[PDB]
Amino acid sequence: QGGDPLVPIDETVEPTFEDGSKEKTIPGQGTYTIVPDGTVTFTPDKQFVGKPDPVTVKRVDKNGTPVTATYSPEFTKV
Repeated sequence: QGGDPLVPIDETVEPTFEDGSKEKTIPGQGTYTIVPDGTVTFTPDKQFVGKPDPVTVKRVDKNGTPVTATYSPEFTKV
């Protein structure tokens, strides 16, 4: 999940967020950034006590496993 070291993410497949988004910056929540090079930065913040914006990050690796991050109002003081 997130970014498997033993399973390099495939740079020719679709790395996106579930909504089809490319970056989601919410103040305090972090930034998830994908660039067309096929590389994505999953940068979450589990120190953000508040209300994160509901977004699911989804990129598939070489095998095709979607490494995801699911942010929702539950994932605050966790």
